[PDB]
Amino acid sequence: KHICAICGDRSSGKHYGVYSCEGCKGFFKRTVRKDLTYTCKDCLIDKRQRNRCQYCRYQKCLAMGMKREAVQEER
Amino acid sequence: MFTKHICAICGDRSSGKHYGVYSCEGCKGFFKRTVRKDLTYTCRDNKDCLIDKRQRNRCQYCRYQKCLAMGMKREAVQEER
DNA sequence: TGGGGTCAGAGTTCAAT
DNA sequence: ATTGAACTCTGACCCCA
Ligand SMILES: [Cl-]
Ligand SMILES: [Cl-]
Ligand SMILES: [Cl-]
Ligand SMILES: [Cl-]
Ligand SMILES: [Cl-]
Ligand SMILES: [K+]
Ligand SMILES: [K+]
Ligand SMILES: [K+]
Ligand SMILES: [K+]
Ligand SMILES: [Zn+2]
Ligand SMILES: [Zn+2]
Ligand SMILES: [Zn+2]
Ligand SMILES: [Zn+2]
Repeated sequence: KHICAICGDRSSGKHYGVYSCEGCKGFFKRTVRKDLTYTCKDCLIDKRQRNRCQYCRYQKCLAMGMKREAVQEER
Repeated sequence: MFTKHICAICGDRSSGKHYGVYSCEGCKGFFKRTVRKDLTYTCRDNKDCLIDKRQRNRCQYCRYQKCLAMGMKREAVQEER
């Protein structure tokens, strides 16, 4: 699948268990690494609006099956 | 089979010896790559970074010194086919 | 075996915002 | 600080004698 399951943008392969784009991959990574927590509870997450709501973007990452445990230690 | 051994370097599972030492597939691949390209690394800390399964990639310098300390032989790495 | 190889999916960088 | 396009590294899983 070459469509990001989260935002619908063109996809880069599987990442953390989900067909996703580099943006959603990088966003999920940073969210898990820094243990970040956001505040919005169901905004639209597509390509153009993906950055508009960090809370909803991260919730959808999880809802599409992204695995926190797949984010490794910073090297 | 993997029942018999663990990696002398990081403690992950091992199916046997590589370059002279019971090691996992990761430390095997890591040691090979380091030698093949003659890579030099640097440690940001005190040259005693903990090397286990979770932390092994966090300092390549320390991972490499431990490969040597445990007995891995650079000369066992062959030329790239 | 214990040498070899591959490449998906982890990693990172850094210009642009 | 944050994003994401475009890179490098890793290691599970193969191939052989
Ligand atoms: Cl080194
Ligand atoms: Cl370091
Ligand atoms: Cl560990
Ligand atoms: Cl990173
Ligand atoms: Cl490297
Ligand atoms: K492969
Ligand atoms: K690749
Ligand atoms: K860059
Ligand atoms: K890997
Ligand atoms: Zn996406
Ligand atoms: Zn929202
Ligand atoms: Zn190891
Ligand atoms: Zn170190």
